[PDB]
Amino acid sequence: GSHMTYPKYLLSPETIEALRKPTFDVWLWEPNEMLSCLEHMYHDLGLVRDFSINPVTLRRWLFCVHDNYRNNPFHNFRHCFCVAQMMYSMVWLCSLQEKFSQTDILILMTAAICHDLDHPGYNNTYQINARTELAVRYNDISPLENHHCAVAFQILAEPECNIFSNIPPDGFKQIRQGMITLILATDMARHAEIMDSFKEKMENFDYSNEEHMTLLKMILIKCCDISNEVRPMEVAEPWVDCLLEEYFMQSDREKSEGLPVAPFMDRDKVTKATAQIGFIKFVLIPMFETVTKLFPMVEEIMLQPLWESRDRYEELKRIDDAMKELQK
Ligand SMILES: Nc1nc2c(ncn2[C@@H]2O[C@@H]3COP(=O)(O)O[C@H]3[C@H]2O)c(=O)[nH]1
Ligand SMILES: [Mg+2]
Ligand SMILES: [Zn+2]
Repeated sequence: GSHMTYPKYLLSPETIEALRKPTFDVWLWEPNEMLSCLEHMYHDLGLVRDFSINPVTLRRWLFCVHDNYRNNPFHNFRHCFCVAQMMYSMVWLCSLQEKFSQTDILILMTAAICHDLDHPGYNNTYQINARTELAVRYNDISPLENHHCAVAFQILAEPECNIFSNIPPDGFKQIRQGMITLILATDMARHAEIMDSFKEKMENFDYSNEEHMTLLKMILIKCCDISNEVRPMEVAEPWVDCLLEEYFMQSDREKSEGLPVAPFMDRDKVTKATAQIGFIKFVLIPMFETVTKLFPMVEEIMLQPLWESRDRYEELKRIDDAMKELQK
């Protein structure tokens, strides 16, 4: 509702406001618009101010991150934007600036943005089983996540992209360690371990305990990474097809190459509805349930849409199953 028309990469006041909430429609925007959103987040969170980030370096860095995301069906730049935009939403929803230092917020946001850089479109189990150059490089230890992190810091070592160039060395070392911990924590193999450790701390949680706070930040980046189904159905739904497209590409390849296949990626065994019912019930709901014990406001904003998505997928499954009753 402005008196003239602006270029798309100039975010409207309504977009800037919408960006603060998990209802934001991530599909609406092209890459250069998404880049403008991410830029706005760094200014709006006070990170440009508190870390003396050169504003032009911020943009060059974002452009370079974008260029180093691959065009996978799921693990692409739009996914990175989702994860970061959910993290941003969490900052406001949970009032994280009351609990976390600016350095922690910087770690959270930058890790979120960087956490899937240069993803090859085939997961760690493929890397390991196929004995790829990556699996060999990283000795079968979270090869993809180690790689994402190493690319992150290769980008940040280019002077014209170094958004940390005005932070003193000790600050840099603190941010580097935090980002490594958080990006490595996104390896889903470690999900049960990290949830257990967190739940231990949750027996008597202490915001001034640095170990407690490291685990909270790992849980937060983990929430955001797998958060799609928290979004409105019409935003969330198209992601599932993207996920399955990547899964099926891998499992087709594994069958062909003579490698082991996960039943959860097998296009013979797997459907949209079956994929999501399990993940929502047994991974997402329980995770957000534990978060909701620190941040009660999470139940209404995030657990509700998950209960809704679960129920809807259970309905879809009934129809899918009937439809297969017709095809023998
Ligand atoms: N079934 C399902 N899995 C998801 C969804 N979102 C993300 N994931 C999984 O969670 C994993 C997070 O780590 P990965 O990036 O390796 O791969 C991701 C997917 O396998 C989802 O909506 N449904
Ligand atoms: Mg990942
Ligand atoms: Zn991811």
